Amino acid sequence: PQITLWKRPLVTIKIGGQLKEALLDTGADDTVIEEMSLPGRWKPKMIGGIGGFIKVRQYDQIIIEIAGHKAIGTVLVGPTPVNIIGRNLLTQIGATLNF
Amino acid sequence: PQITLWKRPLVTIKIGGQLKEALLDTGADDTVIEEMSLPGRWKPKMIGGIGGFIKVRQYDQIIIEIAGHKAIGTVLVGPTPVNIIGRNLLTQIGATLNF
Ligand SMILES: COC(=O)N[C@@H]1CO[C@@H]2C[C@H](OC(=O)N[C@@H](Cc3ccccc3)[C@H](O)CN(CC(C)C)S(=O)(=O)c3ccc(OC)cc3)C[C@H]12
Ligand SMILES: [Cl-]
Ligand SMILES: [Cl-]
Ligand SMILES: [Cl-]
Ligand SMILES: [Cl-]
Ligand code: NA
Ligand code: NA
Repeated sequence: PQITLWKRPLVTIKIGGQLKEALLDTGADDTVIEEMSLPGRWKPKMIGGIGGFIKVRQYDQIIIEIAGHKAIGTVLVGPTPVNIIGRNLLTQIGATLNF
Repeated sequence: PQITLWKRPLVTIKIGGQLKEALLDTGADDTVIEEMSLPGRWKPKMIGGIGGFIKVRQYDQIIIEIAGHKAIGTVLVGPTPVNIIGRNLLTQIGATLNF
């Protein structure tokens, strides 16, 4: 698809058997999802942005479906205000910025 | 151009005659720049990012060039960790997300 940016670029994702709404975020290096459980091992990480840092759990090799397109990669889980699909997964679905 | 997302989508901007680096950020509603002086009056605004909310200075109708494209619109000034071009100016330069 071609998504214009008059409004927030929200899409439906499937992660851990759950449907969620998430923001396609070119300014995010990583993918950060609100608290949920995911299977497998994880390790703690700190990520920072406007407002400062939050502690998250880093899960590797997690499959997501993003607007119908499957990807795999690292997902960070923690107290993010918004679910964010960052570049680590946007690349996998072939997303580009065009102007 | 067509910008892929394997690296951060950093571009050169020009504001107040000065070149700066900024991130093209589809997850940002608003454009937020590090401390600098801009002309005119400002208005207060709070913005909420991943670590919580910060105070910024809102300057309206600021001339800004983004990757060679001319925009005139609102710029927020405050303690952001990187200069971010948000949707208010991405729309002015004609940017879309495509996959
Ligand atoms: C509901 O809250 C809002 O809608 N806030 C507003 C949305 O737009 C206004 C400007 C600010 O936007 C953001 O902070 N946007 C966030 C992504 C974002 C968006 C929204 C909330 C938190 C984080 C960014 O797109 C991604 N961020 C990085 C940039 C600040 C460099 S981030 O979320 O902090 C971030 C940081 C690290 C990371 O992986 C390492 C992944 C993401 C905040 C306000
Ligand atoms: Cl919106
Ligand atoms: Cl990854
Ligand atoms: Cl590619
Ligand atoms: Cl504007
Ligand atoms: Na894993
Ligand atoms: Na002004």
